[PDB]
Amino acid sequence: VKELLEAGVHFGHERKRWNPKFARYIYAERNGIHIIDLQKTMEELERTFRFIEDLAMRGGTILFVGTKKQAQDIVRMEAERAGMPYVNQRWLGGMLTNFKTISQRVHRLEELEALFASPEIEERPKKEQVRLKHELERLQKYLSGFRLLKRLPDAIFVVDPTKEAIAVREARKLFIPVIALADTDSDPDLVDYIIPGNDDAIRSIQLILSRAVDLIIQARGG
RNA sequence: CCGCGAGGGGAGCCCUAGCACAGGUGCUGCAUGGCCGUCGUCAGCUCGUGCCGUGAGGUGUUGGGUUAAGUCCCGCAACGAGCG
Repeated sequence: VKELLEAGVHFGHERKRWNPKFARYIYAERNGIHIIDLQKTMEELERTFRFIEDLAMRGGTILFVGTKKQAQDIVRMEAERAGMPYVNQRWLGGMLTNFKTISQRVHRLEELEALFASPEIEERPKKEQVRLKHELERLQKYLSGFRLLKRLPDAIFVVDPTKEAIAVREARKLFIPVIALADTDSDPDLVDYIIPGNDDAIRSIQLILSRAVDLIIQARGG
């Protein structure tokens, strides 16, 4: 799919906290706010979506990550709706530089899941019980999505890049493509495929991902 | 053990003379083992990988909350692990 001129959504976001480099991406100031040139955003999209389509049909993986409070619930949704891995709760230092060391935690989840189904439950101390029950809890928070990662992702779809600059930093050093729903406050110089756009607005993130995930699907053929 | 005997060599055991050596609570705990006192039953000491730093190093083990406790919670470039 391709989507309209639904301007009733990401006209602009940040005050004057911007990033000079972002200049190319803005229309003007109105009431002390930078307003993003959409005619342009469209030119970006037409590229960014071109990319993902390539990925989808090529059968790759894209990790969705956005730790912002607003996008929180929407990240979960969209990745879920897609055949994708996501990072909802919090981003852990190294889900890429230190993947192998992290993947070991996954296994922990894998291995605890088991015991909370086997006979060897209550049969053994109760102090440990809770001491384990807790471990699951926490794991099934952070790694809830991270679980689907068999190996390193072919791309990272980031929501607020300047907030996740870590996750970007990582990707940037492993040569993994970076997509982002960036705005005024970001430094485009590091997003492989940007999408100039308001983001704190649930209506923004909600649209950008929808059409993005929709695209992903129609690309695979379902 | 030997040819019947007489007696002859031999094992163990004994003394004598010489020898190898036995013995020494004789020095050195700054030459040592072991075992113990002690800070201290105090809550701490550290490692792998990741990341920071030219480096020595750092982060993690920190902060805010909590505990008898590095006991647990929230948070955080870290995620774990070991001795405790």
